Amino acid sequence: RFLKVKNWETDVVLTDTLHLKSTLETGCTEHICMGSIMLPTKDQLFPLAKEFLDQYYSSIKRFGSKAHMDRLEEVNKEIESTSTYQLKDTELIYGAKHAWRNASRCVGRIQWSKLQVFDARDCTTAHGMFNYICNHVKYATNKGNLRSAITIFPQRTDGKHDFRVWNSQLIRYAGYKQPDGSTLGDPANVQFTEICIQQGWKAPRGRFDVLPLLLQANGNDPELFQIPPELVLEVPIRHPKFDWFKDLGLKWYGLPAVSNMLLEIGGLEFSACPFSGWYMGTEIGVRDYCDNSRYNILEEVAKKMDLDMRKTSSLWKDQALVEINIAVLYSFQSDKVTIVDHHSATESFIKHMENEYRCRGGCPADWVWIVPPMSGSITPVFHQEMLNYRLTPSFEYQPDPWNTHVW
Amino acid sequence: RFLKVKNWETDVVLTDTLHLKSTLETGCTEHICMGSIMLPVRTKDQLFPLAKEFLDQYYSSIKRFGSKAHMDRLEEVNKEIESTSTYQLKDTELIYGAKHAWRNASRCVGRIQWSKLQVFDARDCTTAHGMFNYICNHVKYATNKGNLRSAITIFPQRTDGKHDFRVWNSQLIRYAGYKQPDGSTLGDPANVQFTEICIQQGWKAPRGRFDVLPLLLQANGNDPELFQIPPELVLEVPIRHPKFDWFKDLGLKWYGLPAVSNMLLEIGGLEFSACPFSGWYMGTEIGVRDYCDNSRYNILEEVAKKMDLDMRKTSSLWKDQALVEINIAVLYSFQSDKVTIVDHHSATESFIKHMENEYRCRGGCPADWVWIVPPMSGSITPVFHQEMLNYRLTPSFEYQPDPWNTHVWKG
Ligand code: HEM
Ligand code: HEM
Ligand SMILES: CNCc1cc(C#N)cc(OCc2ccc3ccc(N)nc3c2)c1
Ligand SMILES: CNCc1cc(C#N)cc(OCc2ccc3ccc(N)nc3c2)c1
Ligand SMILES: C[C@H](O)[C@H](O)[C@H]1CNc2nc(N)[nH]c(=O)c2N1
Ligand SMILES: C[C@H](O)[C@H](O)[C@H]1CNc2nc(N)[nH]c(=O)c2N1
Ligand SMILES: [Zn+2]
Repeated sequence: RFLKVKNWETDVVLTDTLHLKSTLETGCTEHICMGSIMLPTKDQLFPLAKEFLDQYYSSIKRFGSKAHMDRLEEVNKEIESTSTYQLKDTELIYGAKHAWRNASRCVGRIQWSKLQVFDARDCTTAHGMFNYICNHVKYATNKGNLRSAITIFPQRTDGKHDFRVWNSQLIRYAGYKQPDGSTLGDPANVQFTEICIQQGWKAPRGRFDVLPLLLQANGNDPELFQIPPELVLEVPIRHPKFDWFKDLGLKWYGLPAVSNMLLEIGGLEFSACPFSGWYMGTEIGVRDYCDNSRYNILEEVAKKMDLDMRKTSSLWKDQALVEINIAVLYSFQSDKVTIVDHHSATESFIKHMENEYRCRGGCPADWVWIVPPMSGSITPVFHQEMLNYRLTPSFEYQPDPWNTHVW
Repeated sequence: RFLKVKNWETDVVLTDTLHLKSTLETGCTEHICMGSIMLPVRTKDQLFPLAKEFLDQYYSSIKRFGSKAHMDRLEEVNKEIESTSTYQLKDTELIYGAKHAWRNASRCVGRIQWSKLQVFDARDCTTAHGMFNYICNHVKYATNKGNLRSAITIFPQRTDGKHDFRVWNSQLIRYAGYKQPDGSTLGDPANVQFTEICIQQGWKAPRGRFDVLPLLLQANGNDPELFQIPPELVLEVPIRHPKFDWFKDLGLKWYGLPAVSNMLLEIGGLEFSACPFSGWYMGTEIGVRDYCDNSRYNILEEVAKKMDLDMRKTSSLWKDQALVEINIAVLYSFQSDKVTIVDHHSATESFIKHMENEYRCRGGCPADWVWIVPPMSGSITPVFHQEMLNYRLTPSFEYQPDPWNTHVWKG
């Protein structure tokens, strides 16, 4: 029950003990592996608090200390009285960094300890949320020299007073359904582009309209806000070889800022915790541009390359996919916006794995998500066995607000 | 219990009921997923229920469940077991068995073809020379002058585990690999260890970059013997590129017949330790893995160089670019020579259709996403977006230890 993992490219074997700390459940059994599935009170709360504080106080080398026991007592009393508890700033920052550290699907985790945590637990209104969010966006963007950040809004109370960012990311392009049949802009956000409009948003109906923020405070009706255009760093996409590439009329935003997840720390639930780092190239060029249910521009590109698009056997899609991804990187690098290629990021992750096994006893990792969506086996992670398990603190999926919101 | 899988590109949902028939274990638990881990003498005690489960399946398939033919067969197997401590499959059962082991192979993307398998019954074989003969005929039939035909040859089942039949090669056709004293490797690095064994057994190695390895064959638990496959039976394809004319000068070729020979076939508790099987290649097996894995021929750099690519920074995607051209070349050469091959877009698309058809008619299709998704261009193939359930059904193909690690030497 002390498990080993092998890298088949290098024969390096690591031994995992960290998994024995794990608490939550995978969805798998002895009889069935669900590794490729996308999604899996007072008495409940105190053991959850205890586990977290034990982790926290061990990490600062004061396990079994006055301070530790005192803090344990104080939280215990606050729970019994208030039916919840409040985290100290130091605990909050610790919890946030470890939620990222524990994200088994994140390839970018080597950077986990350098996260800028913004405490937004004093926020009361959507206008406040907006202000906190603009500050996040401007700080994280940093004129192209990106910095990882998370902004944490007040924690859940009774599920009727939830703070929520309705957007899936702070910055995303609209998608509008055309009468001619297809789809203009980003098909992923068609339902959301609608709700914004269904709420008052005047859509320029372009291919790349930055969506408004739809912010929800204390459980009230969400409100639209337009992010100041000068806070939205965008990169026009050109190819370092194909001069016709620019005419495609493509651009993307610099800041990937996921806003729909739930942060769990010591039993406490933060339903609104937008976080951001910087892009791996393939996220945009492979998935965003080339997924069928997204921008799906592959055909257009191959056409302009004049490739034999007659038989799949010519691998025109593969050839085009590469060039597109070359362009994304080139463009971002040219405009001095932080981006990482999949080779660099996966090599970084192997090292990070090494570090975590060495200093922590393991590193939970979801191979299905860690291996990039192109050129899989020529990246070192493909040949790396990984053990997937759920540690806490964590980022969790949560239901879409518009299915839950008691209007 | 019913389980649902979702294709996130088409929103198509399928319902699995077949996972209930699952017997073996996955390696996973409620607290840990081992989905990316590469690897996961029987007694009369535990043998009859395994026979029975298989015979129940077999007789259901032919719609004679509960028939007198069914009941008598069960009886016959039972007496034979408790009398002889094992049993013999009928030809019909053996053929069904082999096909279903392939059908159940969760890591195999080519399973649309499962019902079209040529089963060669080699259970009357007694010596390595006889093995060589059966294997020669397999290769000849399977190759069919480039028009490949799926086939499997099944040698006698295990008895006491002391008289095992084994093919010591990992595949029937594979290239030698030679560790040089300077640390560099000549030929296929994957085959270095096996190559050394062959040489030690008396193989006279030509020491080239593409030497077809001899067959090393063990019958009835005796020491293995060397055999050279007749070269006119080994179909090979020179690799060239449809636009790059220097590509031929790399000196590359590959063999046309992928024929895996080191797995164990399990049918109704019986273990067939020698059961070589073959289909035809998906292009990326050769082009991505065989040529471009760092631990294999590893030709990305030389190809990148001849392409004059920006090789100073990985963000130029010179590795990605070279990889695609090599795979174009592999596919081109095979089609040009009329040797059966399938590209990864075609194969994955076929798999989705197969999988849907299997859910509908069988109640499921066990699949290992980690292996099903191609090693290049993952998300632009439809399997990437397909949720899959992995579980182990029998009959099945299983890993087994390398024979040089377990073999008791006679001399
Ligand atoms: C700093 C550079 C970062 C890089 C290069 C990076 C990279 C990635 C990539 C490529 C994915 C797969 C995304 C997809 O396919 O949709 C991912 C997933 C994820 N990332 Fe990171 N990331 C970074 C920073 C962060 C930060 C700061 C956090 C949180 C504070 C984070 C948390 C996560 C989580 C929770 C997932 C999985 C979400 C899910 O389960 O769907 N990442 N990351
Ligand atoms: C006819 C054309 C076939 C194609 C195109 C095909 C395709 C593939 C591919 C690409 C793999 C992954 C191999 C790797 O990456 O190492 C695989 C795995 C596998 N195939 Fe098929 N296959 C075919 C026929 C067959 C046949 C005839 C059998 C047996 C009768 C079979 C049984 C298996 C098994 C057991 C695995 C898993 C190997 C493992 O677990 O290590 N396949 N297949
Ligand atoms: C449509 N994809 C599924 C998905 C769902 C959810 C949710 N809920 C979050 C997701 O987040 C992906 C993610 C998260 C954090 C990131 C940080 C940096 C970065 N470059 N990409 C990053 C990507 C993805
Ligand atoms: C070292 N690579 C991992 C591996 C291990 C073993 C074993 N034991 C078998 C393997 O078989 C892969 C396989 C099996 C059957 C195939 C049939 C056709 C085909 N084109 N490829 C096919 C590939 C692979
Ligand atoms: C560690 C990992 O499971 C291992 O490298 C696997 C990944 N997926 C694979 N998929 C296929 N088809 N063939 C392989 O050899 C592998 N290797
Ligand atoms: C079906 C499968 O679970 C789904 O397509 C997953 C596969 N792997 C992925 N990997 C990453 N990094 N991101 C994804 O969205 C997905 N999608
Ligand atoms: Zn699992």
